[PDB]
Amino acid sequence: PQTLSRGWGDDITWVQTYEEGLFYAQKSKKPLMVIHHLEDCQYSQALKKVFAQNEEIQEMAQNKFIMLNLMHETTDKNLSPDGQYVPRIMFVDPSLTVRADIAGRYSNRLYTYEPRDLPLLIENMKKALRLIQ
Repeated sequence: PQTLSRGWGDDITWVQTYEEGLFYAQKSKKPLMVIHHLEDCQYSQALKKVFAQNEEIQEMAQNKFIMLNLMHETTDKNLSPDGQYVPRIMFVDPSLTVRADIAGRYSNRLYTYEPRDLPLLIENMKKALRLIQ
């Protein structure tokens, strides 16, 4: 039974599409969080299990971000500037500009996170909340 949350947080109100995400991001002046993943990916499964259950992450996701998760690539090459690996978490500023400066610990997989990177993902969500202005 297909859900929109796909394990990333059932109490988040997820948008369905990138264009919807951008529409609400700009109107509500909130960043958009785009989580790219696959269901048959162990690393995607492990990350979403800890993401779903993290209180601080869930409060930000619910109240400070527009939230989207996808298992197929969008039409925007700016959301995959160093490849289409997953899991891949990109932030988009309300100005519609992708925050390519908000990156995880791996230099050749800049937008991936593993479970041990939760403190860094939390800090990067906060970085995304400090809007381009």
